[PDB]
Amino acid sequence: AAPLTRYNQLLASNIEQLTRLQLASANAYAELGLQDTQSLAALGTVQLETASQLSRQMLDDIQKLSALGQQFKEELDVLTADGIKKSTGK
Amino acid sequence: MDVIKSFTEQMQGFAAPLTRYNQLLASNIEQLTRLQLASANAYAELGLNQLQAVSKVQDTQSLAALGTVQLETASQLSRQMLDDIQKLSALGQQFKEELDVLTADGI
Amino acid sequence: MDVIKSFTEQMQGFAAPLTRYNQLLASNIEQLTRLQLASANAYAELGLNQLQAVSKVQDTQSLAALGTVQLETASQLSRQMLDDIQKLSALGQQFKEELDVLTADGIK
Amino acid sequence: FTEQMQGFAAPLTRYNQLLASNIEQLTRLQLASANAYAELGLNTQSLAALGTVQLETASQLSRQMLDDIQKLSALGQQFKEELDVLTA
Repeated sequence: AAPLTRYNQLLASNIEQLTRLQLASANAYAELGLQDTQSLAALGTVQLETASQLSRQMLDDIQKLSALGQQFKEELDVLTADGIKKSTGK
Repeated sequence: MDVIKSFTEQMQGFAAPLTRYNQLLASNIEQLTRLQLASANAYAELGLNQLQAVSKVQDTQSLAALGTVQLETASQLSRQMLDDIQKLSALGQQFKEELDVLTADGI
Repeated sequence: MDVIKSFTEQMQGFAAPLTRYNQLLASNIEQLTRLQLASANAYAELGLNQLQAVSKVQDTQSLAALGTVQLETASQLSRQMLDDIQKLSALGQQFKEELDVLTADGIK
Repeated sequence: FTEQMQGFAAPLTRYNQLLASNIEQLTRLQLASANAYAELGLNTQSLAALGTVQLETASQLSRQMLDDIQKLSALGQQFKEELDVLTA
C-alpha cells in the first residue's frame, strides 16, 4: 500500500489524461479536416491552455505526493534501524 | 516533388506548431511509461532478491544475516521511492517548461 | 447549432470511422496502462509484505514465518505473473478483433 | 529451490517490457494519425487511403504484439511446469 501505490497511481493517472488529450486533439483535427483560420488559431490556443492546466494539476499532485512520501520514509527508517540492530546480533 | 511541397508547408508554418504540440504529448506519455516500467522492475527485483535472500537465511540460523537483508531491502526501498518521486517531478517541470515555450511562441 | 452539425456529420459518415480508430488506440493505451499499474502494485505489495514479515522476525524459532511467507510469496507470485500474461494476451486478442471489424467495415 | 527464482526474473521483466513496448508504439500510432489529419486540415480519396493505411499499420503492430505474447506465454508456461514439478 502506502505512497508506493500512491505514486504508481499518479503515474498511470497522468498517462491516461495525456492520452485523452491526444485523442481530443486528433478528433479536433479530423473535424475541420473534413472564417476558419480564426478557429485554427483558437484550437492551438485551447489545446495549449488545457495541457497547461493539466501540468498545473500534475505538479500539485507531485507536491502532495512528496508529503505522503515523507511520512512513509519516516516509517521505513525505523525498519532499517531494526535491521541494523539485528545485523549486529550474530 | 515530395520535397518541394514539404519545404513550402514547412515555410507556411501551419502544421509545424500543432505537430509540435502532439509531438510534445507523445513524448511525455513515453517518458511516463518508461518511469512506470523502471518502478515496476525495481519493486520486482526487491521482492525477488528478498525471496532468494530469506531462502539462503532459511538454510542457516544467523539472525544477523536476516537483519542485514532487512536493512538492505528497507534502505533500498526508501532510495528507489525518493528517486522515483524526483524523476517524476523533473518530468513535470520540463513539461511545464515546454508548454510555456509553445504558448509564448503561439502569441 | 452544435447538434444539427454533429447529426449531419454522423450521417455523412466521413469523420466517424477515423474517430473510431483514434478511439480504439486511445482505449488500448488506457488498458495497457492499467494492466501495468496493476502489475506494479502487485510486485510492490508482495515485496512490502515480505519486508514487514522479515521485520516481525527475531527469536530464531521464527523460521516458521520464514517458510510460510516465503512459500506463500513464491506461489502467489507465480499466479500473479501467469494471470498477468493471460490478461495481456486477452488484450492483444481483443485488439486484433476490433481492428478486424474496423477493416471489414472500412472495406464495405 | 531458490535457484528457480532466476526463472522469475526473465518473464517478469519480459512481461513488463512488453507492456511498455505496446504502449509506446500505440502512442506513436496515435501521434502519426494525429498529425496526418492535421496535414489534411491545412489542405477525398486521400481520406479513404489514409484510413486504410492506419488500419493496416495497427494490424501489423497487432500481429507482432500477439506473436511476442505467444513467446512470452510459452516462457511462463514452461516455467510453471517446472515450478509445479519442483513443489511436488
